[PDB]
Amino acid sequence: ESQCRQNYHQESEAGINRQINMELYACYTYQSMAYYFDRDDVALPGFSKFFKNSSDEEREHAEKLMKYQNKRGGRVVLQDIKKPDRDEWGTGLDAMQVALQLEKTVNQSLLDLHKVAKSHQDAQMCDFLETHYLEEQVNAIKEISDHITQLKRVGSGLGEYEYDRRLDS
Amino acid sequence: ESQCRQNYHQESEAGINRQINMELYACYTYQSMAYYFDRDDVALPGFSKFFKNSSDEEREHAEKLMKYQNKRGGRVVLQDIKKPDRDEWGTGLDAMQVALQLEKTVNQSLLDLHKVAKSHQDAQMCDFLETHYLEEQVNAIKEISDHITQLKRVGSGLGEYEYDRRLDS
Amino acid sequence: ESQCRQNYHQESEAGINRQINMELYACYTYQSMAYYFDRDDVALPGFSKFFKNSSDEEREHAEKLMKYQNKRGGRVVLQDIKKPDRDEWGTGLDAMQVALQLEKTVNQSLLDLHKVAKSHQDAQMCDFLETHYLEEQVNAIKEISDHITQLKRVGSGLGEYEYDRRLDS
Amino acid sequence: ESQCRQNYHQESEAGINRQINMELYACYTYQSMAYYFDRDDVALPGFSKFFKNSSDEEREHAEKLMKYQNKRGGRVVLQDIKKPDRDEWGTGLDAMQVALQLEKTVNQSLLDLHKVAKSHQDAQMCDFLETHYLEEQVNAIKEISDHITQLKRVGSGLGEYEYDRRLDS
Ligand SMILES: [Fe+3]
Ligand SMILES: [Fe+3]
Ligand SMILES: [Fe+3]
Ligand SMILES: [Fe+3]
Repeated sequence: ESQCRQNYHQESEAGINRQINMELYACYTYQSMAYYFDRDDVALPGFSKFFKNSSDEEREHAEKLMKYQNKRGGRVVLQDIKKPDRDEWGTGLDAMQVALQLEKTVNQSLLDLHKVAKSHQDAQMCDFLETHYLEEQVNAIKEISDHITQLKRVGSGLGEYEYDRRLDS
Repeated sequence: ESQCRQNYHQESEAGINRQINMELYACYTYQSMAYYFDRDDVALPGFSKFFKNSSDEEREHAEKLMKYQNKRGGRVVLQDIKKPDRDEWGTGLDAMQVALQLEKTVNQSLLDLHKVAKSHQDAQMCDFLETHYLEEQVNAIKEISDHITQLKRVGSGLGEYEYDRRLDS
Repeated sequence: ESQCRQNYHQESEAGINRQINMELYACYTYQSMAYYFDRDDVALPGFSKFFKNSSDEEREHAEKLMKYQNKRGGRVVLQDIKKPDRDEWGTGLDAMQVALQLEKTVNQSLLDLHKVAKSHQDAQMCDFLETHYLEEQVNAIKEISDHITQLKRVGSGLGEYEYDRRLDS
Repeated sequence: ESQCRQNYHQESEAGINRQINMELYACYTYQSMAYYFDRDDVALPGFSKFFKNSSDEEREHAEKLMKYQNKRGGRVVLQDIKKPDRDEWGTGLDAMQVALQLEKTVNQSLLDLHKVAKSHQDAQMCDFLETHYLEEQVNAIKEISDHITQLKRVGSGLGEYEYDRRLDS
C-alpha cells in the first residue's frame, strides 16, 4: 500500500481511472470533429478551432485526474481509447448537438463519481471534483447550448458561415 | 451567546480549539527539526530550511483557525503545547518519515473535524476545511512522500548531501 | 473524390491514417510513462517532465498528419488507441530503452510510408516526410541513445537521481 | 557550355523555360481576374485584392526559376505569354473554380518537371522543386478549395458580399 494513502477507497480510485478514460474519449471525439471541419469539402475553420481547443481542454482534464490519482496514492491504469462514434459529423449545428450530449455524458460520469467519494466520506475528493470538474461542465454545457440555439437562429448557408466567423475570433 | 453565531455547533467550536492545538503541536515539532539540522554535528541547512518553513506554515494554519473561530462566534481556548516526541531526529530520511506520519496525523484530525461539521450540517465550515486545509494536506503528504522515496534512492553519505542541496534552493 | 486531390494515391492516404494511429499510440505510451514517474514510490520529476513533453510532441506529430491528410484531399479515419504495453515502467534507464524501441518503431513505420509515396511518385509527400518527420526521428533516437549511455554510466541510486535533475533543469 | 554547369541535363533546362512560361501565364490570368473584379459592374474589392496578390506570387515564382536557371548554368529563353482564356470571369465562385483548375494545371506541370529531374538524377533540382514549388501548390490548392466550399455555402447575393469582405480584411 502507498505511503500517501489516507481516506482513499479502492472504489474511488478505480472511478478515477474510469473517468480518465472517459476524458480521453472526449478528447478523441473533439479532435476528430476539429479535423473534420478542416476538410476541404467542409471548410469551417472557426468550428475547427473551437473543437481543437475543446479537445486540448479534455486532455488537460484527464492529466489532472492522473495527477490527482498519484497525489492520493492511487495507481493509474489505462484502457484502450475507443474511436469516436462517427467519421463525419454533418453540419455545424449537428456537431454541437453531439458535443452537448458528449459533455452531458461526461457530466454524468463525474456526478456519479462524486457520489462514490461522498459515500466513502472522501471530503477532499468531493471538493476536488466540485472545484475543478463540475463547475467547468456547467459552464461548458451552457455555452454549447447557447451555440445550438444560435446555430438554429441563423440557419444554414450564410448563417452557418457567419457563426463560424464568430468561433474563429 | 455571540451576536455572530449562526449554525455553529458547540461541538464544531471545540473541535476547532482541538485542531488549533494540533497545528501548534505540528509547528513545534517542525521547529525542533529545523534547529536540529542546524546543529554543527548534523549540518544540513537545506533540511533545516525545509522544516523551518514547514513550521511557519503550520503556525499560519493555526492562526487562520483562530481567525475562523472568531468569525463564527466561537471562543478560542488554548491548551499547553506539548514538547515534541524526540530531541534528536536522526538522518534526513528519518525526519521525513516522522514528518509524513505527522502530516497524516494532522490530516486525520482534520478529516474527523470535517465529519463533525458535516454532521451538524455546517456547510460553510466544510468548505472552509476543504478549501484551506484538506487540499494542503494532500499536497503536503504527496510532497513528503516523494522526498522519502528520493532519500532512499540516493542513500546515505553523498546522496544525503546532494538532496540537502536540493531543499536549500 | 475531393476537389483537392492531385497525385495522391489511395495507398498513401491509408498509410497516413495508419501512421496517425501509430503517433497517437506513441503519445499514449509517453503519457503513461510521464505519470508513472509522478508516482510517490517512483518520484522522478525530471523523467516525468521529459516524457510528458515527448508525449506532447507525438500528439503534435499526429495532428500535423491529420492536417496533411486534409491538404492532399485524403480523409482521416481513426481507429482505437491501444493501451500501452506496460502499466509500470521500472527504472529511469528501463523506460528510456522502451523509448528508443518505441521511436525506432515509429521511425520504421515512417520509413515504410516514405516508400509507399516514392513508389507512387508522390514527390511532395516524400519531402513532407523528409522535412517534418524523418529528421526529428533521427535526432530523437540519438538523444535517447545518449540518455541510455549516460544512465548506464551513472548507475542506480544517486546516479539516477542526478540524471533526473538533468532532465528537469 | 557554362562554367557553372554540373549535372544539369538539357531536358531539365528546357523544362525550366517551359515552367517559367507557365508561371507567367498563371500570373497573367490572375492579373486579369484582379482587374475584372475592380470593374464598377462587378465591384468586389476583396476578390480583386486576393487575385492581385495571387498574380504577384506567380510572378515571384517565375523570377525564382529564371534565377535558378542561371544558377545551374542554363539559359533563359522566353516565349510569348498567351492572353488569358476569358475576358470576363463571372461570379466570385466562378473565378475561384478557374483558379483551382489553374493551380492544378501548374501543379501538374511542376510534377512532370520533377519527374524529368529525378530521371536525370538531378537531386538538387528535385529538392529545389520540393521545397520552393510543390509545397506552395499543395497549400494553394487546399486554400482555394476551402474558398470554393465556402462560396457555395454562402450562396449568391449577400453571401458573396460577405465573403468578399473576408478576402479584403
Ligand atoms: Fe472533461
Ligand atoms: Fe497544518
Ligand atoms: Fe512521432
Ligand atoms: Fe506558381
